[PDB]
This record gives sequence, structure tokens and C-alpha cells, in this order.
Amino acid sequence: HHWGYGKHNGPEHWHKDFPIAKGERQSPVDIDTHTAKYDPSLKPLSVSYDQATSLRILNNGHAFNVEFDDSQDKAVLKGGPLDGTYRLIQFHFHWGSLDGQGSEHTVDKKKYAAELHLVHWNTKYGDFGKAVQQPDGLAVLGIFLKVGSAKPGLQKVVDVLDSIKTKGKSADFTNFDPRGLLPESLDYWTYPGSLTTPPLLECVTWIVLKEPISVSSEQVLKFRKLNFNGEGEPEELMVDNWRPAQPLKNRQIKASFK
Ligand SMILES: NS(=O)(=O)c1ccc(C(=O)NCc2cccc(F)c2F)cc1
Ligand SMILES: [Hg+2]
Ligand SMILES: [Zn+2]
Repeated sequence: HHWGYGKHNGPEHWHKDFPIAKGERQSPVDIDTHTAKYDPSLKPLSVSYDQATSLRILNNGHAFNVEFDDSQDKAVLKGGPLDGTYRLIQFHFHWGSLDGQGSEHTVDKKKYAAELHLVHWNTKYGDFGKAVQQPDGLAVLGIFLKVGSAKPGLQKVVDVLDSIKTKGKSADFTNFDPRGLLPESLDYWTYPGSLTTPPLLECVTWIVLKEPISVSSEQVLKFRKLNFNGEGEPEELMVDNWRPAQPLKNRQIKASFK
């Protein structure tokens, strides 16, 4: 039926309706730190999120997305392995039912409690729709979340989760500053990949940050109270909405640090 993360419609079944699931540049992948190549030609990332305009937060049945106004160059990602300007359109997370799992990407097989994805599209393509038809159409900034001290900047997100508990629900979510979700260091690993959820399009340049951000146990607990189901349907907790690591195949993971 429609794709999900359950036993009968999960990642292992996606290939039936989306053959690209078994493609050549699928994400996420395991990042082997000893095989990753330090590339001195990689420029530092340039995250310019000061003019960011968040609009709303929505439970889409797979995760919750915080959407941004991308009609202009308000919040952009440049530099790093990218050529051109990429506009922030939305961010979301993937998390587990327990603290020891939840991230999509892993580092030396280590799984983190969750993973934040800041989605950006290449402006030379005009709109998000055209960008997903190009090999360099998207750039997703990935950040790992480990359970420890609370992250102040994530609280506004946590507090609003009650209003979007079920699939289809949305709430206004203006003036959110995404800079509060960034770690201190912008060191990263980068490799060409895909969306981690159907349609699994291979249009993404992944930029995974080395330094994870820490959030509290209470903060992550709030994520786990969301529902995959719509209002009135039987309750299915939204947990474990992550895709397991895929074969790296003919790709090399480059590091911006040594
Ligand atoms: N987890 S992740 O960062 O890799 C990821 C990022 C974006 C999307 C997305 O935009 N999906 C909807 C979608 C996809 C293609 C075309 C569309 F029109 C559309 F709405 C999905 C997964
Ligand atoms: Hg593509
Ligand atoms: Zn994602």
C-alpha cells in the first residue's frame, strides 16, 4: 500500500514501487571515518541563515517538516562541495524508539538518537520541482543528535509538537531561527546520494556534519509521541522513521578535515 516504516510497507518493500531504491547512489550510507578521503580542495561551508523566514510546521505522516519561504535568497547554503546557491526549503528529523538508534547515516556503524536534515534546492533550476530532475538539484545538511544536555534552540519545535500530533495537521511556525540547531564546528563529510524516502531520487549532494548536537532525553521523548496515523485512525507512534544504510557502491566519501 502507501509506503511507510512498518513491517509490511517499510524500506525493504520500497523497491517494488520505486525501483530506484536499488540504485547506484542511494542514501543514507555508513561513514567509515578511516576510508573517508580528506579533500583539501573543499571550501568551508557558508551557511547564511540570518534572513530565514519559517512559515509552518506540518506532520506529513512520515515525519514533521518545518517549511521556509524559498521565494527569494533568504536562507542559503553556499560553499563546501557546492557550485551555486542552494535555498533552504524545509528541515525535518528521523528518530528512533530508543536512544541507541534513529539516525539514517551512521559513523563507523555507530547510530545516533536522531538526525536533522536541512533541505536546500539549487536556485539555477528555478523551482524545487525542476531541481529534483537534476543530479545536483538538492543539498541536504545532515546533523546528528545525541542524548545529553538540552538544546535551547530546539525547544520551540518541541513545544509545538502537541498541535500537530497526527498526519495532515499543520501549525503556523514563524520566526524560527534555524541557526539554533547548528553545532559549533562546520566540519563535514560529503558524498553524492539520494532522498532517503520515496521517491528516493538521486539528486542530492549530502553534507553530513562531524559534530553532533546534544538534545535532552525529554526533548527526544516528545518526538516519539507523534503519530503516523491521521486523527481518528488507530494510533501508531511515529518512531523509527529512518532508512537503514545502503551500499556505498562506486562512491567516495570526502572529508573537509583530517
Ligand atoms: N530525508 S531526506 O532529506 O532525503 C528528504 C528531503 C526532501 C524530501 C521531499 O521533498 N519529498 C517530497 C517530494 C519529493 C520529490 C518531488 C516532490 F514534488 C515532493 F513533494 C524527501 C526526503
Ligand atoms: Hg535527480
Ligand atoms: Zn530526511
